[PDB]
Amino acid sequence: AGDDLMKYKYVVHETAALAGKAATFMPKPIAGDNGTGMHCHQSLWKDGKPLFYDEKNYGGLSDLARWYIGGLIKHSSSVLAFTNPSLNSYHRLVPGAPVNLVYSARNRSAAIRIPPAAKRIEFRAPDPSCNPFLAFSAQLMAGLDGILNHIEPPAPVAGIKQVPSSLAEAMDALEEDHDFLTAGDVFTDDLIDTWISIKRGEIDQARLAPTPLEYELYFHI
Amino acid sequence: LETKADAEALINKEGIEYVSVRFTDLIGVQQHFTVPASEFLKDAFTDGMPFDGSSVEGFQDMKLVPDVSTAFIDPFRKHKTLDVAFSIVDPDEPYSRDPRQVAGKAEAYLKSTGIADTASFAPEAEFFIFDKVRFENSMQRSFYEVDSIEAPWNSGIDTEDDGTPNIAFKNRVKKGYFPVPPIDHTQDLRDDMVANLQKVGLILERSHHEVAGAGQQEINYRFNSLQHAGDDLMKYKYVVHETAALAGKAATFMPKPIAGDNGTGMHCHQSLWKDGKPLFYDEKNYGGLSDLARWYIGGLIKHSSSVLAFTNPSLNSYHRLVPGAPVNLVYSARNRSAAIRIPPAAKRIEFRAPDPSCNPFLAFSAQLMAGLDGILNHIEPPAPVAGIKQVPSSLAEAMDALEEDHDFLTAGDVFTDDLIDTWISIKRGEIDQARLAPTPLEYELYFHI
Amino acid sequence: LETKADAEALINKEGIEYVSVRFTDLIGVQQHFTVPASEFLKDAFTDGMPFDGSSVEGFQDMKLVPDVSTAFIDPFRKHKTLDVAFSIVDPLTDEPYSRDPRQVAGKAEAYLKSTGIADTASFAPEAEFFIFDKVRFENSMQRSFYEVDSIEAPWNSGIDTEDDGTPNIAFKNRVKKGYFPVPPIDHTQDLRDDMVANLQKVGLILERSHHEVAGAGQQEINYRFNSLQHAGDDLMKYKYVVHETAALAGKAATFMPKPIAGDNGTGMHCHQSLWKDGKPLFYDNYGGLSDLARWYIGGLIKHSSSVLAFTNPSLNSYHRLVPGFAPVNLVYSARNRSAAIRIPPAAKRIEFRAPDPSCNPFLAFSAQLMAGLDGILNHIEPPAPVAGIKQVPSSLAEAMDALEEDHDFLTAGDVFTDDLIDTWISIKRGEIDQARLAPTPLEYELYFHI
Amino acid sequence: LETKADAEALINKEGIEYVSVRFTDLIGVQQHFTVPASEFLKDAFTDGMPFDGSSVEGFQSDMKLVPDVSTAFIDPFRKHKTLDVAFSIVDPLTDEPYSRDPRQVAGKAEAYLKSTGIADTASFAPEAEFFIFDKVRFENSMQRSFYEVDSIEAPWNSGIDTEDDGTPNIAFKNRVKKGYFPVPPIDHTQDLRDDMVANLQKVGLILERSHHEVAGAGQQEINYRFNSLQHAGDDLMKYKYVVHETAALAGKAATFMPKPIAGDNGTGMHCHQSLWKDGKPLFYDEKNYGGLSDLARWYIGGLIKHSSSVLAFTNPSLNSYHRLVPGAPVNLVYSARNRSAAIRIPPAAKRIEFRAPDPSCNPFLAFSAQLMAGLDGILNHIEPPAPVGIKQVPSSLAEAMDALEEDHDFLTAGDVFTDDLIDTWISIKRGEIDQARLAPTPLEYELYFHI
Ligand SMILES: [Mg+2]
Ligand SMILES: [Mg+2]
Ligand SMILES: [Mg+2]
Repeated sequence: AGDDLMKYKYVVHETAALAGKAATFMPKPIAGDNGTGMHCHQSLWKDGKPLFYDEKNYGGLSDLARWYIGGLIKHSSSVLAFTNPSLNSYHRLVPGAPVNLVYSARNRSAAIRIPPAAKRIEFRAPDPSCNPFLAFSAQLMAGLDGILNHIEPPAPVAGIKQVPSSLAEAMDALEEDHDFLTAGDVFTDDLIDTWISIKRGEIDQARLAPTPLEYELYFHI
Repeated sequence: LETKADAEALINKEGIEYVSVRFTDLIGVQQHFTVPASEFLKDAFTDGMPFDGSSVEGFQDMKLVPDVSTAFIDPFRKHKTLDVAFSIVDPDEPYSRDPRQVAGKAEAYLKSTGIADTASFAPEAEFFIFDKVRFENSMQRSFYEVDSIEAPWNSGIDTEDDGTPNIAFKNRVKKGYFPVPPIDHTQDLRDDMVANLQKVGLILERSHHEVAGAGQQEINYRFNSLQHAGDDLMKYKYVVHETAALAGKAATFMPKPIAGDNGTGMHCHQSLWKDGKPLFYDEKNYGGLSDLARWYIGGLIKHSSSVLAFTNPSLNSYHRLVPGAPVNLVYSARNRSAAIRIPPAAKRIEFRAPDPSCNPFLAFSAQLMAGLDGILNHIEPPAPVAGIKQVPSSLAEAMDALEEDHDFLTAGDVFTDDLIDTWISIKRGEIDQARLAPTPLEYELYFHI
Repeated sequence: LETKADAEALINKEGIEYVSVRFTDLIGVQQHFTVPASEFLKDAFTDGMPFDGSSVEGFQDMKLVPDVSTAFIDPFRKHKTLDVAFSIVDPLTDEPYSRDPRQVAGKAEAYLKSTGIADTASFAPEAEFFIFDKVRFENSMQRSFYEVDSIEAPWNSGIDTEDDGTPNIAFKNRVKKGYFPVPPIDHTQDLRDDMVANLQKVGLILERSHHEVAGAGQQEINYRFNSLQHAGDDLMKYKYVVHETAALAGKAATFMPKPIAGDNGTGMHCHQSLWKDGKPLFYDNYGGLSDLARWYIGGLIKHSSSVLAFTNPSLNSYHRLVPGFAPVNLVYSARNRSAAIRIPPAAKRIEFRAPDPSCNPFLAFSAQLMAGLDGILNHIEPPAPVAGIKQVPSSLAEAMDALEEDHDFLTAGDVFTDDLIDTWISIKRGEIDQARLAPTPLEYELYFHI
Repeated sequence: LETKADAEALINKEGIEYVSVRFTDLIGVQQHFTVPASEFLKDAFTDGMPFDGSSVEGFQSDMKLVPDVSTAFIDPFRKHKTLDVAFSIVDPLTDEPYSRDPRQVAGKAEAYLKSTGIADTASFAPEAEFFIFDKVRFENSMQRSFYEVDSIEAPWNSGIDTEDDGTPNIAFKNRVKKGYFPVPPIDHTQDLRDDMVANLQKVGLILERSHHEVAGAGQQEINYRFNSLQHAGDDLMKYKYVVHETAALAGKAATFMPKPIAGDNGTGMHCHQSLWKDGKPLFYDEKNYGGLSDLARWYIGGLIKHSSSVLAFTNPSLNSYHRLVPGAPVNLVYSARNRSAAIRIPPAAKRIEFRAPDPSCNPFLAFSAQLMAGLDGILNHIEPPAPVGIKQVPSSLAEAMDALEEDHDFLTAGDVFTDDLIDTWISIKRGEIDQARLAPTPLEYELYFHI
């Protein structure tokens, strides 16, 4: 699926370029209009058979599926370090766009929506400015830790867990909560430390850069 | 000037036609309306001047009370005009969100504690002189562009704005401090500002070109008591802006207009006085500082994050306050990275953190209240010179600390809860605007991905 | 000035070469013709000045009678000129012309004294206005547009160079934040002071001048109050000074209630108070108001839609009179900023915030007085101070519908003639018909792709 | 087409690569998303096509689309071979008709007509005029507000020196109100009009007439054969799509605005109307005024009585009341000769021509409202006024919405027009009036700037 998206990105970019145009997967190129999100539909299969479906539940979700959500919510800010790894990512995730870490079937403000072999979990939080291999893996490892620890997610709906307010906050969360990633040596301390280092480098660049907004706000003062 | 009759005498003598009833809003921008000179003399000293503050940013009827001591003749107006500063009161009681009133009540709380009677502040407000400034934030595009004839990026230009060929002698990066003309192109304009500042009452000391080659300047004048020091800086800003504006240029107090060169800081010199005697002096300590001076530092260090919420209140402030600028909260004498610096009566404390994009009344008061809190509670500062306390990393973090620590400001009702709650609410809104706006840097980093 | 001898004395003391015989039309525009100074002294006081009122909008040979006290030296005219306001009368009878708005204001003052309620109706308008650097508009078959511009405008923060070719030095205004920072943020300070000086020169006693909320060059100048008719004369002189000072400065000044969208419009708050034998009558009670002042408000609320037909007579007026955050609630208060009538002893007055300065001051001030008087005489209690709050009209036609239905409080004492009311409605309905024909740029945005 | 096998056979033969899943929103603009043809033959007939109408104007979780294959046609504009198919909106669980689906309302209107027994079919024939411009631009900002149209036929270009292509002016341009209907070269858009006519024939329309209309700035009209109410709505949506695309791919712009320009003729959409039962006409009766039966006469009375509420759907734009001006079917009366009448009467050809509507409306909602009003008159024997104190059209959109708000029981009959739809429609149109309430006009600058 990571190979497909990279192939998907390559075609979109090239087809636009050869047409004399430019295609981008920026989560928020312009202000005042809708951003660009990459909803992720995920599910677990075994012996060619689905696992998330169960007639005895809210959205028709097996305990294996509900725990997957619970792990996704508990490790939310850590997962978003890979699903929303850009400074620009947090101009789309503005509470003005999913920002409430809670799951529901009807509500749209939920980061996790639930639409037998079609029963799946939809993570609306991510955006396509991410590495698909890293983004899809982090979501899987988050769910598995929820299943292995029977993590019960909050009740399907003023005290909802929120997405980080910045790229800096997400990296602090990833730095203090990544044991669920290092399980089975899937993610290594080498990669994690490198990922944080690179992203904190991009934060430092933003720390040095004056913005046109600040000119509008503070120049006359 | 001091009396109603003193003002009336000056009006007849200089033929003053109008009076600019001006004051400072919460943000730090001077607001005014103009009335005939006879109308000023008739009402301002009696029932004062009424105004609707419904549109003034950071307030929401109110009454304006004159302070003739701050009066000066406007050197920019076509018609002869007298500029007078007013304090806001209830139509009587001192207004909660008037910054100048905070400075006044701060001077009173100082005396009430018996610690001192006078707190002398001396700002070092730097600034930039640009030949052109333009910016925009729309859906399709967002930009800012400055320009200067001194700028190093213009070294290879063919023709200047006036049609005359390039005759070079433009500044280099971080090398504008401080060669003589023709390298310095803004010496004569700086002198115009210096002259106008002397004309409007200020006692000046020094003026020069600053580090940044893109036309950064600095003018220094003599210190004064807290409230008057705030008045002097507002007068300093108004004259600097106007003089450049009438010269076809733009002057700004942005802490960081351009990237890759020095930002703009406003070093604040601090000193407490009593009975006409210095209180920071003691030849038996580290930096010749008294125990009181040492405790003043400690209180400023402990509440630093809450203090910098007023001294560095803009989003742009944290593009100057970057490690690699005084970002370390510790005091010394020789060190040049320390936030607090120590250079009998001349013995004073230099806080190098603040920038001139702040409200001077609030900025100077916040520093005093922090110091006095350190004096009253004997707060010992860390030793002079890896656990060195840093400045806040963002504007949001600064507002977080102000919310959790503001009791030292509300002492003696100097800072009101209504003001601090308003100040936070305003700044959070600016942060929310940044949360919405995409940046050119993000295009450079993320577009191709 | 009071008489012919006083006029001749001034003509000599100032060397006046010509006399501008001016008068206000029914709409609210000042009309005039210029005569030599000697010709003015020779005929104006004896047989008056005749003119052909066939081509004056809303009128159709009548006689003009001077009010020397309205005279003032023109500070704009190349040749030394004295401007004098005149009154229109029937030559063979000297009877006041039915459609003369200045006469309506004069007949309102006379009716006021007949009631015994008061002898003086003071009015003080807070007329705001915009100063633009460029104004252009057209209404053809192929196109229909308007385009305003200002050096202070927020939409020019990103331009490279200005009108004079000089680089952008910023300090331009932001939306709804032009009230009222000091220069250089205020680029129209020296021009406003030029206006203030001219207003003082022509005889107005000024109080205040400042930049307004709208960043695109909106200002406001306040001056001392006056009796109804004279306050109408002063406001006409006010608008002329503002128009000419801006024009000769190479700019355009407008009293349009809403020239631009997204930012604040232009209003004209009217401060009202009744006086008798030199004593204030509104002072007493809640808000420091008297029974006479409260009944004045009640009559102002009851005939509101009819009064607004004169105080807000533009199609442009109802783009400011919008519930979109504006005085649209017919209720009086002292603290509420939503009340169309506000209450801020000799200063205890009524502030009507609804009107805009695109109206006829003579007709506007009269309509407010006649409404108040009707409330006083009939003991009309206003709604309680502060869901069922009375609203301003949602259209110009609705205002004309109300005026066509409720106008008897105006015809009392023959202040407003039926001839004037019908003619006023006819002109306004004619303007409504013009809008009924015209497509708008908004409609292209909404309906073209369909 | 008729069945699933028909479409599948066509896709193979014509090599159809994609399928445009289309529907009409509440306002009247066709919405769509494109899927592979194979994907369309796998899910549409069984599970249907799911979508989220949260972003669609006037719809608000996910809803369900069910195809009406008889509406299918091959797109003559797409680079890739595409089959355009219209869909109906139902609940993804109950398969029940979505209330805010205009096409479904038209389908529910044909069902109520049968339940009465008066007829089994209502036939509608629109006379939709339109404008063709070479350039159209508009903007509504704080600093300025404008619109500008241009045409090579335009009378305001008679004195122009150089055309858009660089060639000199060779005249033969129209004069004001005199484009009906000179032969070329005076008619500059004959070949483009014929291209539109050809494409309309290609997509399955049975065309009757094509010509240049009154307004000299590129006004045209293309007539096609009548049809049943719902399918007549389908044909018009396809009609407007072909017109829009043919002009667009010709470097031009086509609009159905009732009054794009002032000073010249407006654009209208006359709606011919007739009721049929068992193949027999019902509006014909030899021994009456306009050959009208009691059914036809009562139908008119229903139209007249609920005229203002009907015009809330037939003339639902602010721009509509710049055409509906007493300068135009304003008088709600019917005549067999008088053109000033809002209703005109021109044996199986006897029909009712409503001249009020304009093509800026939703055809599904427009045709349905006229029938329900007409059906209301029949069920109550509502007699219209004497053929020739005359009822006028609303003077504004607000008056129409005010009238629809008080008089709409005839629409709610048989669950055709739900209360949710009517409330939403009113709420949407009052939002547009609010926009007009906020926007200054160029006319006001002419009238009030100098004051
Ligand atoms: Mg320096
Ligand atoms: Mg005002
Ligand atoms: Mg036609």
